[PDB]
Amino acid sequence: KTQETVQRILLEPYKYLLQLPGKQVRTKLSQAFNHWLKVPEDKLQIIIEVTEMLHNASLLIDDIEDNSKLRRGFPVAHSIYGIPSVINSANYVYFLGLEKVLTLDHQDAVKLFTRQLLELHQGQGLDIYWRDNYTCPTEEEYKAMVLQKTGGLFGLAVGLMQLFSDYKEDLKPLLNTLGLFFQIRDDYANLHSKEYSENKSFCEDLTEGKFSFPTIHAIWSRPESTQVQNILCQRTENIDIKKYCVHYLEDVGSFEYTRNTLKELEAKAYKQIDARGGNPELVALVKHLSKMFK
Amino acid sequence: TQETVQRILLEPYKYLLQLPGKQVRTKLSQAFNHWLKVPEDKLQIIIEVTEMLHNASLLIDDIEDNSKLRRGFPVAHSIYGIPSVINSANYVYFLGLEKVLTLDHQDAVKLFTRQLLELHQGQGLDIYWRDNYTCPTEEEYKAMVLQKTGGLFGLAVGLMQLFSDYKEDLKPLLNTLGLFFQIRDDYANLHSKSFCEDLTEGKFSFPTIHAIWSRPESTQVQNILCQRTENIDIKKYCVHYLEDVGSFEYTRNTLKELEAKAYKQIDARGGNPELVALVKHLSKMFK
Amino acid sequence: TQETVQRILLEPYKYLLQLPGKQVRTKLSQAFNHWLKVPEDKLQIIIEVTEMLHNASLLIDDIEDNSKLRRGFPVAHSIYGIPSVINSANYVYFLGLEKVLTLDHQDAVKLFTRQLLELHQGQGLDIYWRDNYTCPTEEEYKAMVLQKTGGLFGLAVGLMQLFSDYKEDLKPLLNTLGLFFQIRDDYANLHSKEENKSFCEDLTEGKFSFPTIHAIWSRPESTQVQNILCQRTENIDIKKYCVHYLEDVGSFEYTRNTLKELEAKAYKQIDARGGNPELVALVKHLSKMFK
Amino acid sequence: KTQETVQRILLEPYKYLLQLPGKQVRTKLSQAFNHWLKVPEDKLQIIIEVTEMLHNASLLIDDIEDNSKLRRGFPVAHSIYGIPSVINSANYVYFLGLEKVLTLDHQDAVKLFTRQLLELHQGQGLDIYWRDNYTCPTEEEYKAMVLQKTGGLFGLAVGLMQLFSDYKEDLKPLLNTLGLFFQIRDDYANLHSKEYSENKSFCEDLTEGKFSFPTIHAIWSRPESTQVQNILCQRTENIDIKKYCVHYLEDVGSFEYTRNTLKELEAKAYKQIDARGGNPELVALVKHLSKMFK
Amino acid sequence: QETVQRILLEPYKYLLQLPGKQVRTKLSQAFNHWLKVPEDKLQIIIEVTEMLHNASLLIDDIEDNSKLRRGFPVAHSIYGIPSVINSANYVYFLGLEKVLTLDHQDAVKLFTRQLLELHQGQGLDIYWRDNYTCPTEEEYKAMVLQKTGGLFGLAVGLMQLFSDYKEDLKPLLNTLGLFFQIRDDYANLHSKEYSENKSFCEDLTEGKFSFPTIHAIWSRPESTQVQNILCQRTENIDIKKYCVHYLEDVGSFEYTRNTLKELEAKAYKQIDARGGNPELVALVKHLSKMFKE
Amino acid sequence: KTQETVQRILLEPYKYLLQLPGKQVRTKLSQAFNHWLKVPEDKLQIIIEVTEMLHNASLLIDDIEDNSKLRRGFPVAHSIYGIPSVINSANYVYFLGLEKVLTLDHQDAVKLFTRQLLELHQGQGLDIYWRDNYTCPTEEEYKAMVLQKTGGLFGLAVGLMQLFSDYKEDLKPLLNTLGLFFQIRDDYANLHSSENKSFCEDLTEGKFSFPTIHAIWSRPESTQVQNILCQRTENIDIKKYCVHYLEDVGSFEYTRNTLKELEAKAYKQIDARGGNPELVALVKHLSKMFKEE
Ligand SMILES: CC(C)=CCC/C(C)=C/CC/C(C)=C/CC/C(C)=C/COP(=O)(O)OP(=O)(O)O
Ligand SMILES: CC(C)=CCC/C(C)=C/CC/C(C)=C/CC/C(C)=C/COP(=O)(O)OP(=O)(O)O
Ligand SMILES: CC(C)=CCC/C(C)=C/CC/C(C)=C/CC/C(C)=C/COP(=O)(O)OP(=O)(O)O
Ligand SMILES: CC(C)=CCC/C(C)=C/CC/C(C)=C/CC/C(C)=C/COP(=O)(O)OP(=O)(O)O
Ligand SMILES: CC(C)=CCC/C(C)=C/CC/C(C)=C/CC/C(C)=C/COP(=O)(O)OP(=O)(O)O
Ligand SMILES: CC(C)=CCC/C(C)=C/CC/C(C)=C/CC/C(C)=C/COP(=O)(O)OP(=O)(O)O
Ligand SMILES: [Mg+2]
Ligand SMILES: [Mg+2]
Ligand SMILES: [Mg+2]
Ligand SMILES: [Mg+2]
Ligand SMILES: [Mg+2]
Ligand SMILES: [Mg+2]
Ligand SMILES: [Mg+2]
Ligand SMILES: [Mg+2]
Ligand SMILES: [Mg+2]
Ligand SMILES: [Mg+2]
Ligand SMILES: [Mg+2]
Ligand SMILES: [Mg+2]
Repeated sequence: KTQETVQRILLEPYKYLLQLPGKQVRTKLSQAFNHWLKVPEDKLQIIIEVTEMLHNASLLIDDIEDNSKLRRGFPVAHSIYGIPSVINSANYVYFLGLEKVLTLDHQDAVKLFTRQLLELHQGQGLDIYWRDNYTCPTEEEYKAMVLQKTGGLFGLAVGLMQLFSDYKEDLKPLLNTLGLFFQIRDDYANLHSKEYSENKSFCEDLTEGKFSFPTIHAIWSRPESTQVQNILCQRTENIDIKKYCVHYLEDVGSFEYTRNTLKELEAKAYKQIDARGGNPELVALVKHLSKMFK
Repeated sequence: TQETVQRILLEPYKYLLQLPGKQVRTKLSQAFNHWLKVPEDKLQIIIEVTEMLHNASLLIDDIEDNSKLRRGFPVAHSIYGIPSVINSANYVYFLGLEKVLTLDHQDAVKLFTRQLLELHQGQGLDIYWRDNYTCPTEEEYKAMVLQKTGGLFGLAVGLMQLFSDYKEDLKPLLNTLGLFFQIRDDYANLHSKSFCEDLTEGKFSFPTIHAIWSRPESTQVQNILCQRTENIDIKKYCVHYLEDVGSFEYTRNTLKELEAKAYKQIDARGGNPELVALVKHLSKMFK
Repeated sequence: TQETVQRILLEPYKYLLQLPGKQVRTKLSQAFNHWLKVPEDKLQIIIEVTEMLHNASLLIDDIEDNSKLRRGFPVAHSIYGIPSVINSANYVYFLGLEKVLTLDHQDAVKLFTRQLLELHQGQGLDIYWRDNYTCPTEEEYKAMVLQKTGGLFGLAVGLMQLFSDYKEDLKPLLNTLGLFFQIRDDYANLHSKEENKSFCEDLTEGKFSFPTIHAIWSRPESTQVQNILCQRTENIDIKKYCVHYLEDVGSFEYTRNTLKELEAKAYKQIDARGGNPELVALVKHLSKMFK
Repeated sequence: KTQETVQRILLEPYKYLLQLPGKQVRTKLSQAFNHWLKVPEDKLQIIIEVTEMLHNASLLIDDIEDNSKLRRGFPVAHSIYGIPSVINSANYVYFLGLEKVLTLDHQDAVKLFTRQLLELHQGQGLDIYWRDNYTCPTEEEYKAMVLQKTGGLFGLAVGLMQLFSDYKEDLKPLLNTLGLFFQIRDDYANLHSKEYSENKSFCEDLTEGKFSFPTIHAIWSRPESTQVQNILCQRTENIDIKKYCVHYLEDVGSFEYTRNTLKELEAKAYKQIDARGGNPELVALVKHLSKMFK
Repeated sequence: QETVQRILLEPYKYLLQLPGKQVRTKLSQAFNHWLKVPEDKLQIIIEVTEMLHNASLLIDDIEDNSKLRRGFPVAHSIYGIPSVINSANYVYFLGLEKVLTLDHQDAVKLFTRQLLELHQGQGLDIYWRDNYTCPTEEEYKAMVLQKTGGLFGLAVGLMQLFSDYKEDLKPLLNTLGLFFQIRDDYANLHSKEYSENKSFCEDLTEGKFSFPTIHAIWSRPESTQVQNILCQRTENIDIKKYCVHYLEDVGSFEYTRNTLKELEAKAYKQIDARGGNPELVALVKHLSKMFKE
Repeated sequence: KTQETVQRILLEPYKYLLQLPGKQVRTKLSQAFNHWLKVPEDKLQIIIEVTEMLHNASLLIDDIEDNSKLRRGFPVAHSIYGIPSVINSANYVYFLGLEKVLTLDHQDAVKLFTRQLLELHQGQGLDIYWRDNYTCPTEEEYKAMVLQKTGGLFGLAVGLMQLFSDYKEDLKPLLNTLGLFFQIRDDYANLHSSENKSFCEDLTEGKFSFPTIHAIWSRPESTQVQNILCQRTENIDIKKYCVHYLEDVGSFEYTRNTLKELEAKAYKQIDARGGNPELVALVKHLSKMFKEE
């Protein structure tokens, strides 16, 4: 009882994040991949749970590292329970996720767990490095980073599923395109949506001072102006300053450029699904997510 | 190569390696090896894993405790920033797990998970009580310390036990030692980190817990802890009060009692001159 | 102009007189006079005395509560500063005692002292619970409200009874109305956003109001409310989450039913004292919020 | 059992200030003035209690209005229990003091309590007015206010004692001289004393931004400079700015002027005491208090 | 060459995107109807004026802690206070370099004189505000005539150095200076309808004594509200809305409008006494449209 | 009328800085160079005042741009009178100094004044740009910037003197060596100690000074210094750590040797112009900072 109550007190920040939207995409994603994997439901429930645990845990930590205010329209967990509480709680879930990952009875599972998490930390580390050392990455550099940030859990889930699946053709190429698709879509939405209130508040990325795909464009597209770089350094919440930044980004074509990149990423993804036999479920998701641009 | 990433991510950890402390961990490892006698090949990995996880947790704890100094050095997030150190410290955790996967023992990762979760339970209660303003009892407090310290204490000795025919119980001594360390650390943080950094943290340390429960007609300590202030005089006031209600003598008396329990447990396990000397060296503070 | 100092010290108080509220106080005094039938010379003194202390206490309360708006107006310390408002509000307390010394009744200062100490006890517990992070129970809260509100209510009605032949006990109703008023205030400060205070200013104060108290004890598996209250945050998004939780746990319905029950109980008490058409109407008007 | 527990919890901030030194000086004052008033111990004890209670409550409120950090070497009560709690507690003691005055069985006590209290608040208001409205007063204006701030509590004690005394000789002139002597000595010490935290912290008056006797001199003595006014507006805790201000005050002779004013106040007190029959106890007190500016 | 000038002139380039050059241009045209300045000199004078004028607004925004100018973020809100300080002072001396191309022995003399006048005006405005000393109406106007007269006199004065028109225009320049500032003061507080220039009642957040506020302060000396609100330098929308309600209720806005209406009339008469200026008359009529509502 | 009260109000921050030590070195510097230029005392006196005004004015502005707390042991002027007043006051003195330069009666004086001031603003801008855009410069880039920051006022003084001197030999190389000597010596003291600024105020400013610059490039495997500079922290313990790091990577030793080299080069340059015992003594006295004994 004391143990179960003491645990309960510690998992509260995680319980809060469970109320946020997102499981739908995670659930649909797993189903889409199983059209190829045909993996036992018994193991999947574990892998599904493990993925949800590690994913939400990373988002709890990410909100702290990004000084974000809103997530999926909800206050971020550390806005309520406090940063020291959420840090320990999220880290508790990491090793709770290993405990569940220790039940797949596959000797190669723990290896994939460790590898995928270290890969995830590499990406987040680089994003935090560039932002907090005021060094804008190049378009190529940014893309490389997300492939480790997104690729960490994408490969963790898909990989653990493949451990008990007879499908064995390489799925890393498609996962990378999707990882790009999600983050760049995330970047486009965080700055192009006004009061849609889909996930975060108005241009929360500018207040974080982070380098997202649109801002990265304007920085290199227009090396004759240092406006964006200076505005990001301010890490300000001033709406007028943020509104100016967005107008400039449109004027330099950063938003139009991002849309075409997102539009291009969708096309490549379609081919990758088709080259693996086709995935009516996975193909459908992309079309739904593609409603954001144009 | 792209190996500049590892350097970038491990810089905050590399910074903390410059701090004193490895001597105590090494001497502790050697002292327990007089009984465990683990093959050096495995032992080498065990020490590395222990040092990584210990330092990695200490990076995170300083963030959770809003601490300013550690063993006389600035905290890592005071230099590299909280976001970077968080990612780096979590990075080292899982690098440490990778290293445990080189011990080639089916029960190694099992001990790893259990001990690590045990540490998080201890930290959680320490954080929960402090951030929900509910001072624990001595029993509740000591019970928490037994998991916080026991997390890393049992990890090392446990991993050492994984490759040793010495199967005698060291947990009583491990629990006595973990208690000894924290209560000792609590005592030092207030009787000697910057001036009373624990008071600025607002944490319930062993000395403060005594006065809170000892003289319940005053809520002074509780309120001072809630302010989480950096005022030297306010901090100076608290320690004088703690001293006047005997909170420090009580901590010393508990420490002196803890010292005896360790000595008796050491002799009851055959004796460990290296260990006994180490404890004696640490026991000089409450003399 | 001789001691123009009075003007300097009374400026914050004059600022608060511009705020709505006197109507309820006037109508309340009128309703009770239907039973007490107080001499106009004495009643007028009591009315001023009541207004002074009531406004003075609200000035102090706004400071202790870090409030931003009162009845749609900036709080006085938002303009003249916290030190000035403290001194002036304490000045008005003791100006009121001077005025009570004109009621001639030897027991007036005694009534004044007791009623004021009771009000300070109520505010103290409200402050104690909030600033020592210990949520009270419903009974504990209600006991406190009966001391906070009972302080000025009993002083007014009490002073009137000193010069009245109606010697029947009115304290049960005074307590019922006091709870009614505070619990009604608690409901609105969180159920609306406009009018009086700003959006959920009580959550930013971190104080335990009736709706929050319910949610805290109703669902002991969650510490959200406690933690949100500890943040003393001004984030609208966090506050919107808090009310949503309060609504989803039924704390708002519980407050309405508690208020509706208090309204009914009041009616029973009014009739038991002969009936008071004026007072019955006041209650009915104030009850329109629970819909 | 209950309610009395509430009184204890609500009176704690007051109990904390009782640990502070000072009761001795208040006690010696009561004894010294009673050499003339010869008040019955039955009444005197309450007058002493009423005086001590209201004074400490006023010092609690004063510390909040003055953003003070230390009083008599101890942290200010609101630095421990918080401003909202101390306010309610001090005002609670105010009316607790009134309850005590209702035990003198003299009907003119309630009048005196009211009058002296209103007088004190007038002084406090003006001091706060000048400071928070950035309007330095004249020397005459400052002294006029001090006679109301000190006289409020001074007149309460001596006056209440005189209600039960056959003396009936006019003592207000002496109380006024003592009132000035006390404040000007406080003003001088808060700025001239070493970094020695005997009462308040280093030049806490400059951080308060208040117009104390020394600063008042420099402002009018040298009207070609706005240094002092500008430093007081900053309300800084910068040691270097504060040390510079004291350097300026010394160079314009403000500290010497304050000493000479205090030396005169002491001399006048001797003459005033002599004119009322003499008071060896009071003479000893002033001589002891005068050792600081000598 | 390594013209690092671009890096240093970036904050200045940022402010050129703001509206305003049109009004400065129309003023030049209106006054050239009398002065008839040679085109070669006039073009430079226009450039010198635009440089020094924008440079002063860069410095002023820092001194006034403003948030918006002409609907745009203030330059130091992006590039930072240290950069804009150095950049605006750089442009001052770039303007001096330019004024030396008029080849007039008195141009630098007039330049120095006019800039010192502007700093006297700016200093007094800053002095009263940061020493919490409200000026009297006459005192306020005297400062405005020095603040505005600084650039007004530099432009027209430099033009007159190359003009056969030698009639005194300073009386008209003073009227226009007052008209400009008081119009600005009124708009910053009465035009809550739009964020066309500054943000909502930024003058109250600056704590400056503007014409509307000055009236209420002296008109109602039994109240210290305005003074106290200005001392708070608060960004509270509710406190600001209260101040405007108070200002309107004591007639400070009506008083300001009547003063502006009078300044408009005086300007028309002064223009006619100088021969008439259809161009200038049109500008005043257009600028007078804000308070005629 | 006769309101020199405005002047007092506007010049109070400037008069405050005159109480600070510093005039002595400037006086000795003027004397050392007059041993070659031999300028009429009437012209010399004006040149000295112009230099004193412009130099002090820039330091008032510089302290604002550098968030400095102390100067020469005294609080910075804006810590007392406020940033807005000091900015306006300091810019006022610039234009007062221009007025004074108009009294040297040389047709090229204003030209030299303008040119030198633009150069100083070029240097300061580069210093601020690197700091507020978090991009450490190279040693060569830094040295080039210092030649414009110091060169502005060094060349203004010496340049103005040479306008009234028959000594027409080139002093810019020596002027540049001394400019570097002065800045790098200040950098050394701000971290290793000069009874000037507060403890490692340069770390709190986040500026790239010569010692820090070394550590940045000397050990490029570490981002410690850059990150510490970005924190813009006032923590004495963090500052003390940086100093330990700087010493352990040899940044202080490298700075000392660079200064010793500048000292020798200065002596060689001085001898090359005929010798200057006065100037040689100044360098020797200032060089005691980087000597063990
Ligand atoms: C295939 C199955 C069964 C599940 C999918 C596995 C999943 C959901 C992997 C997560 C995909 C992803 C994009 C992970 C990134 C996690 C993370 C912490 C991203 C941080 O991105 P930021 O842009 O820095 O922060 P925001 O999300 O607030 O924008
Ligand atoms: C015995 C062998 C072979 C090795 C030693 C094994 C280890 C690492 C022992 C260390 C035990 C210990 C003291 C663990 C504490 C971990 C932790 C979370 C400390 C944080 O404690 P706080 O209460 O926050 O106070 P400090 O910040 O001063 O640490
Ligand atoms: C004359 C008659 C018949 C009645 C007089 C009417 C009076 C004086 C009523 C007072 C009743 C009341 C509600 C008193 C409250 C006083 C007080 C300290 C209010 C502040 O408490 P909070 O809990 O902070 O609520 P608010 O912040 O909304 O004010
Ligand atoms: C004469 C007898 C028998 C008794 C007198 C006992 C008392 C209470 C005398 C009053 C003495 C006095 C100086 C009262 C002043 C009241 C007060 C709150 C002054 C505070 O003014 P500040 O300028 O803030 O100075 P401090 O904050 O340093 O105290
Ligand atoms: C007549 C010709 C040919 C040209 C005139 C062109 C110009 C620039 C005339 C000067 C116009 C003017 C009013 C200048 C004042 C500059 C200044 C320092 C304004 C600052 O006043 P604030 O009170 O700060 O109000 P804002 O900050 O909103 O501008
Ligand atoms: C040579 C003769 C005849 C006279 C002396 C002429 C002068 C005053 C030369 C001054 C050279 C010098 C040191 C110029 C630098 C001025 C400046 C803008 C310094 C600011 O740079 P910082 O690095 O911030 O210096 P601080 O550390 O003092 O703030
Ligand atoms: Mg992130
Ligand atoms: Mg994020
Ligand atoms: Mg901890
Ligand atoms: Mg800690
Ligand atoms: Mg309240
Ligand atoms: Mg309230
Ligand atoms: Mg005071
Ligand atoms: Mg005081
Ligand atoms: Mg301005
Ligand atoms: Mg302005
Ligand atoms: Mg600089
Ligand atoms: Mg500097």
